[PDB]
Amino acid sequence: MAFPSGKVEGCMVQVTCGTTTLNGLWLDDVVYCPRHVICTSEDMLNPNYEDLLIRKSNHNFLVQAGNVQLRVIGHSMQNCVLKLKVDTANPKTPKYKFVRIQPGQTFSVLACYNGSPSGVYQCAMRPNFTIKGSFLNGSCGSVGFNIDYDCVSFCYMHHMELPTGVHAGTDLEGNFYGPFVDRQTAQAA
Ligand SMILES: *C(=N)[C@H](C[C@@H]1CCNC1=O)NC(=O)[C@@H]1[C@@H]2[C@H](CN1C(=O)[C@@H](NC(=O)C(F)(F)F)C(C)(C)C)C2(C)C
Repeated sequence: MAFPSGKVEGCMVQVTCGTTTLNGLWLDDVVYCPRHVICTSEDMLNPNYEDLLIRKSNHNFLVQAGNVQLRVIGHSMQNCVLKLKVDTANPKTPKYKFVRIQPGQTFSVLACYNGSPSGVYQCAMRPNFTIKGSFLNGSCGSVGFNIDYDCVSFCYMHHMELPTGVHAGTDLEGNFYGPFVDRQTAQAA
């Protein structure tokens, strides 16, 4: 069974940088999203993330909660996630924590597109650190979570699809599960 998704739906936003749009997670006054949002299509082949981060300013990021634009007032990189500091705290922020899960453990995924929740399903982390998800274009930044009474444990942010059709991603501190890298290059499970 998947967990009810209401607590997470209220945290989902759309993040756009240039022509690249994906999803972000808005907790308190920070938006978390995959750092490859800052890449053009070309950049994704061999990204120098340090240098791409330099050339972006706060106003190059468009963050929208539904129809409301949120002002980005700071940005930083933590491993493979970007943290955007916004001028508005999310009033729907649940009690939450960030946890890193192990193979064999299950969690719920809230698949989102353009910041809009689309569906909920249960996944299990496989021994090679991949998951058999259902993700299309624009699904990056969708999150995985468990619920402990009233507390949402976020454990997964979505980044990529592998050639065999399984999926890989990070925890919410930006560290990949498994030996994967956020580069459009020869990678296999
Ligand atoms: C995020 N919105 C998408 C989610 C993908 C699209 C198809 N299904 C998914 O889960 N992520 C990406 O587009 C990432 C992103 C560049 C390319 N990429 C990939 O997932 C590609 N895969 C790989 O390069 C591979 F095989 F190495 F894993 C793609 C061929 C587009 C499926 C970056 C930065 C990795």
